Amino acid sequence: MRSEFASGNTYALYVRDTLQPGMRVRMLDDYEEISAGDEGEFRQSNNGVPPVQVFWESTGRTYWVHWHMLEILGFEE
Repeated sequence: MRSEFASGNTYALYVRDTLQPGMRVRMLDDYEEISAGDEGEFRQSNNGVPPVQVFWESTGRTYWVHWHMLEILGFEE
């Protein structure tokens, strides 16, 4: 996947730059309460660590997700 990078942390970096509050996201991996295919919006992130604050639409819950499992659907505007 895009996390193809050696540790995949570069992917976290790549996405973090473009993922600003308002960029829509899709859950690419299935994890805990969240399920693969869930779609949501990027509210905010912790600018240096994996935890990202995303609001998932289909569930209706805000969750701290992981950069490497986020599919970008941004530029919706």
